[PDB]
Amino acid sequence: VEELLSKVYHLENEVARLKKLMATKDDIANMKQLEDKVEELLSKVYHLENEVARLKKLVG
Amino acid sequence: VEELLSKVYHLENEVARLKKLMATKDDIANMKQLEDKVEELLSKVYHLENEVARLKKLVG
Amino acid sequence: VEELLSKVYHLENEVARLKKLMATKDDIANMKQLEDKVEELLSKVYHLENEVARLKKLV
Repeated sequence: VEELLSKVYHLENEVARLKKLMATKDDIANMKQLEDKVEELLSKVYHLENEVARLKKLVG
Repeated sequence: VEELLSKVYHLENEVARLKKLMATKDDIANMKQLEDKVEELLSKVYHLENEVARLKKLVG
Repeated sequence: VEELLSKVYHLENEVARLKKLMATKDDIANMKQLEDKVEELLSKVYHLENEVARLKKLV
């Protein structure tokens, strides 16, 4: 019982500490939209590069 | 005591597991930094697309 | 013994709540990939801005 009382006090402290620093699902709720925007940027930059390359040849 | 011993044992395993699997507030800070970079990029790319369109018209 | 079982009961409830609300390392596993792509995008957009400025001047 002396052991079990100390262990519970340890767990209490451990739970409050990890609760303080744990990321929640709410915190990362935006992740899919962030990924989408990176994907959008990859495409738009690719197409911009192609257009700029064509323009660089036309201007000469 | 027989219950406590069993319950505390499982609780310790669960808490250890949570600590290992969890993402943290530091990861959230990093996500927010990335969001800020992406937002800047979206703005820059929009402006670039507008300039390129103007140049395409004027070169033609 | 009874008060310990009470505190353990509350703790089990707290842990179950945390387990359901937890975001995990596997969940954000794509974060480093996005970070790498974004660093490359920053570089590419820098170069695009430079080339567009040069073309604007020329035109």
